[PDB]
Amino acid sequence: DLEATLRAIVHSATSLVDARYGAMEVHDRQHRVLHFVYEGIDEETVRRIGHLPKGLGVIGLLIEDPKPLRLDDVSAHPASIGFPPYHPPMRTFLGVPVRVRDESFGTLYLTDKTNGQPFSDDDEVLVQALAAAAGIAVANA
Amino acid sequence: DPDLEATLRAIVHSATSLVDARYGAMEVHDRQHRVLHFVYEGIDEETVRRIGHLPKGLGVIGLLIEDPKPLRLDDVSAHPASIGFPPYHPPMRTFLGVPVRSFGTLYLTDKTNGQPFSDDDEVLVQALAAAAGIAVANAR
Ligand code: HEM
Ligand code: HEM
Repeated sequence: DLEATLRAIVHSATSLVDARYGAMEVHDRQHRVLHFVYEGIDEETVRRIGHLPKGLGVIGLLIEDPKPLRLDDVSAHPASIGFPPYHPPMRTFLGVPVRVRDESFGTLYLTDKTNGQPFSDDDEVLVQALAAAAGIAVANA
Repeated sequence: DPDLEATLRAIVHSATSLVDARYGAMEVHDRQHRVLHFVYEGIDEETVRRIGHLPKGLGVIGLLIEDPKPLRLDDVSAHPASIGFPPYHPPMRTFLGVPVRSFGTLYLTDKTNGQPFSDDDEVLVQALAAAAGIAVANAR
């Protein structure tokens, strides 16, 4: 039920900022993954990847210190861990925390803006707003 | 609900800045149409004090509440449902309003280039309103 809500927010973000891929992870205070929702990857590829993210690399960075982050090439970030086998290669990156004041619960993130360009300042503002709505949904589950 | 309040203010702020509106507001109501939340941007405290009473959601805003559908207007005061601005309320012309869904209305006025709001503006603002709907629906 919560996941369907989170899935709508991802869908809205992905569509509005013209991203090829979008996802949201929600974690407990031990930073164990509770929910993982996404758009842009089909089921056969998901099976081939074979395991859910644990929130490492750049996502781990966002989980460690929740702050908006935009990168031209996520794989060049020093915190990058690299993609697992069969995971689509992704380059441009936009990530923002899913939170309320007292607490950060997760990360909403988008990759590979379909115009081949980096995500914009407006993209970031837009996704922060949708993330805030998601934060309310999570804090109230 | 501080958290909800903060989210609705961020959503109004994002809508207002993203479509370059001079003014932005959101009203939230129950099914009896009493005002639960009213959030706004672009008017200073001194002017708010002069206006005095909060909107009851009448005129064109009332229309959006009764029949929830996006509405873009070149001149809000020329709409036949228009009730007019109260004393000391800034006059406003161009208008973009969309239902928050329906729990309310997100609306913007006076795009700063003087032009009507665009199709893209409407799409952007309806998405933000949908987000506000989620925030409200998952409140308190
Ligand atoms: C569809 C939207 C998706 C996006 C935008 C996305 C994005 C990313 C990013 C940015 C990284 C970090 C790369 C780095 O730090 O070098 C990553 C890693 C990873 N991804 Fe995805 N991914 C998506 C889908 C998926 C899916 C569907 C799965 C599995 C079911 C998955 C599993 C993983 C795993 C296992 C890692 C390794 C790090 C970790 O375990 O957290 N991803 N992804
Ligand atoms: C800052 C963003 C604001 C916007 C975009 C906005 C927009 C509008 C518009 C377009 C109308 C005319 C409706 C019609 O003629 O049918 C209206 C009416 C009205 N406004 Fe505002 N307004 C804003 C702020 C405020 C504030 C701060 C107050 C009071 C403190 C206020 C109080 C009222 C009242 C009392 C009415 C008469 C109708 C009603 O009660 O709903 N407005 N508003």
